[PDB]
Amino acid sequence: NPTYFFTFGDAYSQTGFSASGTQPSASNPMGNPDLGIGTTTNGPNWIGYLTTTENASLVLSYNLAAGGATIDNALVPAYPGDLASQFRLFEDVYADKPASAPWSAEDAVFGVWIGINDIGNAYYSTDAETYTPKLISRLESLVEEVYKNGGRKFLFLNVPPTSRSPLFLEQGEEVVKQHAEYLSVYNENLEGMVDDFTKKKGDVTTVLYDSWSFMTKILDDPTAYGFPDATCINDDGTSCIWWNNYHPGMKYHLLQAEDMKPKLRKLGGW
Repeated sequence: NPTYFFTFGDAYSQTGFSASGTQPSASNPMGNPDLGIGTTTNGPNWIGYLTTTENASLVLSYNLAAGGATIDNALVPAYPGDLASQFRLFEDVYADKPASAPWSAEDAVFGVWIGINDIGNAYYSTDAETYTPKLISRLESLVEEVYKNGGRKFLFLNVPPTSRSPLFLEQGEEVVKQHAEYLSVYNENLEGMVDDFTKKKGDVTTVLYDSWSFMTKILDDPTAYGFPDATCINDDGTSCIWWNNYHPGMKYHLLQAEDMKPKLRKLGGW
């Protein structure tokens, strides 16, 4: 009946879900905390909207994303809850298909949105062309853990244009440009990995969602989407693209979830 939606990522995805908090159910698909709590948006984020607003059938959200996460602290380090640690939490609690989340290959979707903080911390100190393959390869080996558990449906979001967040705009247009060039190489290598994984496994269902082009379209013509400009900040999450200087608000996240829905039909919950 349900789609079990396990997500992994950083503060663009965090909701504050605890593996010991109330677990997801049909009456409470997010589990914990309440829908709209725990995000960097002032309200629901893209996962809350995909689970409760844009869903075509019952989706249960197990959201392991943690703020500030990089892929693996052995590569670009930041916070303890890196992506590797999120996969370890999955291994510890959900990989064995417990009664609270008795998932199978046909009804589990694994969504990963990572790379914002790897790029944000490493864009001027590392070489994109040789370093981002190392980041992407570690992402692939983490995915491989879930593949060996039996997972077969995967959603990857590429990195949005955080180069044009207020946090980077204030550092100067040349810094925006340097970050954006690094980010573009990361996203190219992400696409190559997802394509190669899909073809080599042969039994997976995958979606690569181009969040970069979507958010860029909004930033390039903000008033067409109800925003006064591409640079203002408002903690209401709706008057501006940006909720704070580095994270977009709930209105942006809703627009993204609505854009995602038709692309996610093949994954079973949309």
